[PDB]
Amino acid sequence: PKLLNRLNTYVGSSRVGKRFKLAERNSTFTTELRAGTATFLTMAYILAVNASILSDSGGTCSVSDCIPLCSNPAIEPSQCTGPGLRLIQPDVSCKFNPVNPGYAACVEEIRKDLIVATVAASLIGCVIMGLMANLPLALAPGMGTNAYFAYTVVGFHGSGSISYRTALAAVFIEGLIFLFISAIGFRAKLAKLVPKPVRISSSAGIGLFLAFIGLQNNQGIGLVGYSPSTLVTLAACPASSRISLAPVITSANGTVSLLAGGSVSGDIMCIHGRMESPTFWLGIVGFVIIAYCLVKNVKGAMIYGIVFVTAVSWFRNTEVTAFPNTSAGDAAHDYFKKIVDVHVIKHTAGALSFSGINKGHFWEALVTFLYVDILDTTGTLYSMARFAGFVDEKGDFAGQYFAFMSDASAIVIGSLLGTSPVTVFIESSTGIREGGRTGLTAITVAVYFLLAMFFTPLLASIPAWAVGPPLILVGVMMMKSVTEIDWEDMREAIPAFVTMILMPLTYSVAYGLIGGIGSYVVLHLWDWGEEGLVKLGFLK
Amino acid sequence: PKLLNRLNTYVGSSRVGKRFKLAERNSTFTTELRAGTATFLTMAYILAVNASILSDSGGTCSVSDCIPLCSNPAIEPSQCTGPGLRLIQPDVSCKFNPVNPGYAACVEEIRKDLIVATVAASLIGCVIMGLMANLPLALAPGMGTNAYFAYTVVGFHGSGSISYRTALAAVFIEGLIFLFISAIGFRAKLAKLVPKPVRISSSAGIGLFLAFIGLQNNQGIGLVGYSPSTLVTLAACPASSRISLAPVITSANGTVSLLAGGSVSGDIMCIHGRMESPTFWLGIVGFVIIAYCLVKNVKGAMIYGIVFVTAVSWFRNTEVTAFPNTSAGDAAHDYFKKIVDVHVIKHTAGALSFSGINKGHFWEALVTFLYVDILDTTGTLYSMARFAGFVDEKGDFAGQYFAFMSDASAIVIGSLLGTSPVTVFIESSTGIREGGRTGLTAITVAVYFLLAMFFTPLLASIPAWAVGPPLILVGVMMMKSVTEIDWEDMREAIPAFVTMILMPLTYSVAYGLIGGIGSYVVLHLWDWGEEGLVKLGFLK
Ligand SMILES: *[C@@H]1O[C@H](CO)[C@@H](O[C@@H]2O[C@H](CO)[C@@H](O)[C@H](O)[C@H]2NC(C)=O)[C@H](O)[C@H]1NC(C)=O
Ligand SMILES: *[C@@H]1O[C@H](CO)[C@@H](O[C@@H]2O[C@H](CO)[C@@H](O)[C@H](O)[C@H]2NC(C)=O)[C@H](O)[C@H]1NC(C)=O
Ligand SMILES: c1coc(CNc2ncnc3nc[nH]c23)c1
Ligand SMILES: c1coc(CNc2ncnc3nc[nH]c23)c1
Repeated sequence: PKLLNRLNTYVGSSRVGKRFKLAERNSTFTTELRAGTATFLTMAYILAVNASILSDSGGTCSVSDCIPLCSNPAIEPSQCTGPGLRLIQPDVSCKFNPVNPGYAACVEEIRKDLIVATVAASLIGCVIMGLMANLPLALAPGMGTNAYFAYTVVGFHGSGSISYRTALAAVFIEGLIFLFISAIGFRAKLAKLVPKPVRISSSAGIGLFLAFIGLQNNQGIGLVGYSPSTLVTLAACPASSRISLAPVITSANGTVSLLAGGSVSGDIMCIHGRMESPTFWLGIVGFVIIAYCLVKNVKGAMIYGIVFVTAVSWFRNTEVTAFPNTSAGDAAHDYFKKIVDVHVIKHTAGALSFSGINKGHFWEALVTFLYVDILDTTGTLYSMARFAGFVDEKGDFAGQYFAFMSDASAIVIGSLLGTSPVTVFIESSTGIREGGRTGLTAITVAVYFLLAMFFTPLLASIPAWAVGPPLILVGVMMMKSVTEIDWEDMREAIPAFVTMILMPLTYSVAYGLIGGIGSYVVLHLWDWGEEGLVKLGFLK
Repeated sequence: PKLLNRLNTYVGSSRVGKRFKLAERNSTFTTELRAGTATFLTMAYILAVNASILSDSGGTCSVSDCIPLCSNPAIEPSQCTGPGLRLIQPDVSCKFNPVNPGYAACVEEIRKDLIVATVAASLIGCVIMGLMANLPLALAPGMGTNAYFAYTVVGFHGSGSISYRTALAAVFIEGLIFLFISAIGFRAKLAKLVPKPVRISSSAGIGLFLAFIGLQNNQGIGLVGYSPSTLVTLAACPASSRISLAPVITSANGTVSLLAGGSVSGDIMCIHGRMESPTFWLGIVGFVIIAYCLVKNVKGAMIYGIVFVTAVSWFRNTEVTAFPNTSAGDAAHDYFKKIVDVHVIKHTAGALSFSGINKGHFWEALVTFLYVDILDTTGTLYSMARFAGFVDEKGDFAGQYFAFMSDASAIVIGSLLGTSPVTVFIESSTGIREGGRTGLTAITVAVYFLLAMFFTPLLASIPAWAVGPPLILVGVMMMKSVTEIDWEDMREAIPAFVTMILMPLTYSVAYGLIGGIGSYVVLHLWDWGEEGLVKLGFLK
């Protein structure tokens, strides 16, 4: 026959091959390898996106690592001794514009830690799913929860109500709760507890939220900046033509003065040169590349676009460079020079903190994580089971129990490594479409994630305009659920619309879910009350 | 028989009755009156919403009417004579926070003018449609174009690139162009020139834009405020707990100083007390009222909710009052005391200005108006023709030619009166569902609009939290078009997603359309090039 056929027949009839039920599922070794490769190509964008988004959270370090800064910018702090010269002690404002150099350095170290954490969590989840559940599903930090954890639960550079360690503890406890409810078969009841329009429209709302993030400045390609009158207008002006905003006090004559302690923003307001940012146009080029790759059914569309934009940004002395001519840029380029590096997690590994359990925001974030994971994992797992033809008449696909337990265990392990919840990727369908049927597909994806390590220097040098279009197009892909909402029935359209729109506007998944569920409950109060009276016999 | 039957038979067989073809359409006089009443009840919210939105544009008056203000707030300017005391001459900043009292007074006068202008334009459009076209369609300033004209073309208090008079000239010329192309049957070609996904998703994008406006502060109920890190978060804190933002200059040590000439914003940032604004909760109550009225198929849902919120706000010494204890509030309450007033347009009538024709923003706004009107009017007119069963096998419903000419003439007249383009309302379907078939329905709506005059004092005292939920629910109603987009085909999903999302985020209908069309063209360049090569014979 051939070497490939000999390998396939040897593996299929071996003890390892029969452990994965290769022969019973009509695929032995090379179909599984090809399916795993296709799935990894489809999901590889996460290696960059998850790390960047979680690094934007600020990590585990606080003002404690902000180096004191001299009164005058031109003198390095060690030389901050002289007449009328003093060292300014850092405060909370050191974490934001202008970011303290020490905090930025710690954020870069956290980005390396989170790259390794994403790779390790995805690897472990894939291995657990392949061995325990024996399904061709790949696990990794979900895109829906990455942004919620980074920009809402924790906030940009720790500006949220919950600290990064407390958010990790919330994710850990959420994974434990999910594992518990799945183990006792009580998950389906929680799934039903969520209103149908809200459940369906949460995906579209999260897609809009991710797209909005991809159109911010510190997150994506720009194109959406601050506006005094409208709060959002056309950004994409060059970084030099952007200024920060500070709170002020108005009066009845026209005087305006700064407010002490005000939280100054990033360079989000454009003063001139709109639609002239070279980084924005490079991001648009990457968007076009990914869009054509998706249209042409090319596996790895997002990774190809990210690679193009990042490689164009790897040049040192351009306006779209990822390594500006500064100390931080010099350090980033020095780390990037080493193509391969075995980075060890030093900050985000085992950074759980249960101080904020009593806080209400902790439980808001915990419940949002729990329900996003429940709904997403249920829908994705059953859709992949349908794709692979494992769903029987009753709706059970054999390894569903262990699939959900594996997902929950992966969430807990990811929390222990310092990353947002890890879920089963819909990109796994690609591997299913290529013939993957057993757990060897997940093991292949895990091996590719192993290979993803030793490349943190390349993965840590991906700019915002590279993250960018991947986020916008992920938001595009998640909008297809709007067709499942009955927009003629207002009792279902209003909750769905609220769920979709509050998520980007309030910029929070939890607020979108709360508003949608509240509107659904309010709009059905009349129907529920009438039905209760009827069931009691008052009405006919 | 009965008095009603005698009236119906008398009118149906009279010359006036046969002029409207009553007998040939199976409805004589009371069916038309009932249909007109139902249509007016459905569309009455415009009387408030259009006037408020266009008043937010700032009107025809500039810094020229800003009264000079004394150095100290406690001394009225006439007494601004003394040691170290001077009168500050107004500048452009007088138009924004803190708004100069003179400019605010002129804006209130403009609001009265625009209430009368909306009523008059709707009346004239309805009369023209009823007489010339003989259809049961009601015309009024369209909701899609109100916000674009007020907040994008002209900007809040004239902060946009085009002045209010120049925008009126743009609307006038756009109406003339629409009339010209309709007269020569060339409108359908322009309609086809717009890509299908962009055409379908523009409605949903405008709905999202209107909903976002309804969640702003100076426009709706709040619930969306400024955030330094995310640019949007949860508002609805009390007005006392909101502060303005000003541009500043950052450095490498941490000093931040004000930027001279910076455009200070309104009180958009919440410092504390989130979700505690009584006005926001009153707006939420109005939202619930309108939502139940829509669910229960109650005609006039939005007008009922607006009336409830406005009446609750008409009390003088509450936290949700429309007449705060100030000079402006006192004047507003004094005008409101007179229930009936015959206001005469003094500023916005005949305020056309053709200075900005050469500007590119003038033509951007003109083309956006033209295409929004073309697509909206085509879709709405043909949908109403289908509702009334006037569409034959070929797709012609007799009076379509004169219907489009009437719409264009109404647009021109509305521009002459100082209001955004006037279109045929989808609410006309209500009158069609009640039996209205002839032009007498439009005349009845016009008579109800006559009655709408003599009530400017009541219509001019409608707060933002009353406009509010009407805008959010209008945005809800316009989302049903998303089901007409194929979200599995990326060549159609990406342009549709861009069109939907750029409109609220860039906060502009023109930018949304431009981005959607550009993405559609880019994504189809490969297909078009391949097809061109094939048609030339290079490929097979
Ligand atoms: C941080 O450095 C800036 C200089 O870049 C200091 O600016 C001071 O404030 C204004 C701006 O020039 C002037 O009135 C002062 O003369 C500036 N002084 C100096 C030495 O530049 C700013 O004061 C510094 N911040 C602190 C806390 O010392
Ligand atoms: C505008 O009015 C205020 C009163 O509300 C004047 O008071 C100033 O207030 C600021 C901030 O509280 C102080 O820093 C100034 O020293 C105050 N000056 C005076 C003279 O009271 C303010 O001066 C007025 N501005 C102008 C330009 O006249
Ligand atoms: C809603 C939509 O997506 C999520 C969590 N993230 C996620 N789930 C499933 N498959 C994914 N593939 C990438 N990101 C994914 C919640
Ligand atoms: C897209 C959706 O609505 C418009 C213009 N406004 C408008 N058109 C048709 N019927 C309406 N009814 C209220 N506002 C309407 C454009």
